[PDB]
Amino acid sequence: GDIKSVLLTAEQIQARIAELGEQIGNDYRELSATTGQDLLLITVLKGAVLFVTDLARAIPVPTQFEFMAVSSYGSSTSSSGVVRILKDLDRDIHGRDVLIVEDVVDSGLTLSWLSRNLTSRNPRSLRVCTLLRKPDAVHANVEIAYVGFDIPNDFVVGYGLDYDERYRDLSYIGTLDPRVY
Amino acid sequence: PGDIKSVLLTAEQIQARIAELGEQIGNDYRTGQDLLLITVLKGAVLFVTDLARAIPVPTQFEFMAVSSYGSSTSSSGVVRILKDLDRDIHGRDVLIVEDVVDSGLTLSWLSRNLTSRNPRSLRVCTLLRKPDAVHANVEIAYVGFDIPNDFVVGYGLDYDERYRDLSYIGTLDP
Amino acid sequence: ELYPGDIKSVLLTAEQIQARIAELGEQIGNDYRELSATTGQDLLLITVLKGAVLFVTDLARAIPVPTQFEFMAVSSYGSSTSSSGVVRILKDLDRDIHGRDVLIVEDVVDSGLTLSWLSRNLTSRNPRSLRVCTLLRKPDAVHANVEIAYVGFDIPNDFVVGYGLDYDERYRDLSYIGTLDPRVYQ
Amino acid sequence: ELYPGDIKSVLLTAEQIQARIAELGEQIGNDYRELSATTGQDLLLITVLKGAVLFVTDLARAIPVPTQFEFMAVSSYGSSTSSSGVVRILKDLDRDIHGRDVLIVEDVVDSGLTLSWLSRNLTSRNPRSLRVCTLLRKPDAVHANVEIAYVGFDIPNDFVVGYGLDYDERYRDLSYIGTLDPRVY
Ligand SMILES: Nc1nc2c(ncn2[C@@H]2CNC[C@@H]2OCP(=O)(O)O)c(=O)[nH]1
Ligand SMILES: Nc1nc2c(ncn2[C@@H]2CNC[C@@H]2OCP(=O)(O)O)c(=O)[nH]1
Ligand SMILES: Nc1nc2c(ncn2[C@@H]2CNC[C@@H]2OCP(=O)(O)O)c(=O)[nH]1
Ligand SMILES: Nc1nc2c(ncn2[C@@H]2CNC[C@@H]2OCP(=O)(O)O)c(=O)[nH]1
Ligand SMILES: [Mg+2]
Ligand SMILES: [Mg+2]
Ligand SMILES: [Mg+2]
Ligand SMILES: [Mg+2]
Ligand SMILES: [Mg+2]
Ligand SMILES: [Mg+2]
Ligand SMILES: [Mg+2]
Ligand SMILES: [Mg+2]
Repeated sequence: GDIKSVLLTAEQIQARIAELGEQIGNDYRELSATTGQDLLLITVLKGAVLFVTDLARAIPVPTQFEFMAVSSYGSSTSSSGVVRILKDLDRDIHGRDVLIVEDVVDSGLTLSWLSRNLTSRNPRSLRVCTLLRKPDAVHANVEIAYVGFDIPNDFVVGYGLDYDERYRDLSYIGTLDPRVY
Repeated sequence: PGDIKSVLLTAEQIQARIAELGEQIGNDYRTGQDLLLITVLKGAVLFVTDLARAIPVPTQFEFMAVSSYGSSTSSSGVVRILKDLDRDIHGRDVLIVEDVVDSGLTLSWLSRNLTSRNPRSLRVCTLLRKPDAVHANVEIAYVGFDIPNDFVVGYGLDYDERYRDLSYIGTLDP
Repeated sequence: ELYPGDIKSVLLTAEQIQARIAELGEQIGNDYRELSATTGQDLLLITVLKGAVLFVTDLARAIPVPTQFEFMAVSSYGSSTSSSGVVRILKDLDRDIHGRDVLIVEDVVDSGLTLSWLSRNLTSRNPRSLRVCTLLRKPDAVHANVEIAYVGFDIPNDFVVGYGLDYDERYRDLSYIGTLDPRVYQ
Repeated sequence: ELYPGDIKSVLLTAEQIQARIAELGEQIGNDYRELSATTGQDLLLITVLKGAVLFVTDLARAIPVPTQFEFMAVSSYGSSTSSSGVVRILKDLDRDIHGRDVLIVEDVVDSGLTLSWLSRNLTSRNPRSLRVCTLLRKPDAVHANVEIAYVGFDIPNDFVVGYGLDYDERYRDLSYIGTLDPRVY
């Protein structure tokens, strides 16, 4: 069982993803025309891989994929969000129109740090699209242009999100019964 | 946009088989811990996301990034690992999820590589199978669709990192 | 001896290199002879693989204060690396450099483009201090805008190999630095 | 001097280490002499970061035949690393070793599990040859099943630091190899 409640059903998620796709799509409409390049989705492994595969199919504009793998350092990652790069971008993003695809944004320390990092590669444009936004996503030195859902503070799992590498494969997002934590 | 010459399999055709072998895979794996899907970036991310939701038993994700050496990865297997597995797979029930198997040289090497980590079991599930999965020799337990010898794109598959985001698989016009 | 015919002329002898490194060791040592007390942490040598491995191993032994190693591996992106300096990271630092006194150890600074990007990358991790120590500096480093506190040798614009420096992964194991005969170029 | 009151005793001095490497180099050089002729490629030194970095820089300078460098970076998975030797690859070889004459350069061989795992891994890339040279060998390496062609010193089982070898990332920069005062652990 260990699912205490269903926060967001599969139907609700896929409905808003098609919604975000249209919005993102017309904002970057005319890209493949003016620049000749596609909208580039950058995703940090691995909580947002389910989201990015669905989102890209919802975007009515040519879309490329790019993945990063990162790892925490320890006692200061929780303070500055500086994170270890295990897998960098395969391609350069110079003069590219880049959209960071996130699963959740809470502290936003890491996202803030990633933004500054990707900025140093000098892209043509850069903003963030998150599926879920927690109450305290108001701090984080980073503006989010696209938000899927504004969710409560309690820990959620499903649809890419995990607890000890579990529950990622669920089509819905929900909360765990505290007996598992 | 006038570059796709042929559509091989529509989005509906794809989702059906995935739900099919997904139920098939789920029953075969119905150790005490979850089934582990391993994918090599980037071509099979759309397949592994859809597949995992189709497999009716608990399923975990793990990704590898690899790179070519050139005159030998052409010659045979052995690729450069850019990103290794996050966790050790000893005693795990592992399913290699690939997009397409052609020469199968890279697949042959990874299988031999992943075997050395002592998994409890190791099988392969590919969405597409080209002319010649006969030439190589890793037992592919699951095949979505066996396709002819022409270059395909779509549904995660690319040509110079394009056309990955398309919901269907098709053929390119030169 | 090792590579008959490919080395046109010797630029820096093994003894020349070692003497300068012993000098660099004392100078750096005096500049950081304070860290054990005040900060409590060791001088951290960050080196990008792999032209400067021979240099950093000799240098670390020539520095009379406690010294730690960190290695990075990077890769070129293409014409973008040669324009902005941005490189693909293949191997990052094992540990965060927050509040650490950091000394970048380089083999050669020419255009200095990748060094510039790297230093900006490392600074964003808020080290306590950050400086650069190169073995060789070439004339085009004048237009690089990276400040180098420690320079082993200023040399001409000719292409050199030896002491960690390569051409197609060769000549790194030479105890001395020299120039290549054009028979090797083409 | 460098670490005032941390080193209990000196096991191997700098001069002793350099003297031993010099013979190792010439020995390896004699065995790989007909390389620049027969195959026409250089002896390839492969080192896992980062305990053996000082050793390979000196060794490559002590070997009288052309040698190239290759570096790997690995991480521990956990208890499986300590049982099977299998490690996470953080940094792989830059070039393929197909048809290469490869010498794995190690700092210390104790259990030899990761070394054994590495050997089998590199063997699968079809090298022309593959051997192991380590600076130090401990008594428990006899239980290891990997063959070691070249050994600098056989030492006791005591934990040593210096010359690349560490304790919590310190003492790598020592030119000598010594034993730690338990007032450090
Ligand atoms: N699966 C799951 N993970 C969560 C949740 N909230 C925080 N996290 C994670 C905590 N560390 C990273 C990640 O949040 C991203 P960040 O804004 O940088 O703090 C959650 O509800 N579900
Ligand atoms: N997008 C797309 N790529 C293809 C196709 N056939 C081969 N490929 C690729 C060529 N290099 C690797 C990959 O498959 C060969 P393998 O090593 O056996 O896995 C194809 O129909 N479409
Ligand atoms: N072996 C050897 N390599 C060299 C030489 N000059 C430049 N290089 C290298 C060219 N790519 C990196 C390195 O230049 C450093 P930088 O231009 O500042 O980024 C040289 O004389 N010998
Ligand atoms: N600094 C230092 N490290 C040591 C020592 N003995 C073992 N080690 C290490 C323990 N983990 C890796 C290495 O052992 C090599 P192996 O057991 O063959 O795989 C030692 O005397 N000093
Ligand atoms: Mg995320
Ligand atoms: Mg997680
Ligand atoms: Mg594939
Ligand atoms: Mg492809
Ligand atoms: Mg350099
Ligand atoms: Mg070089
Ligand atoms: Mg070792
Ligand atoms: Mg250590």
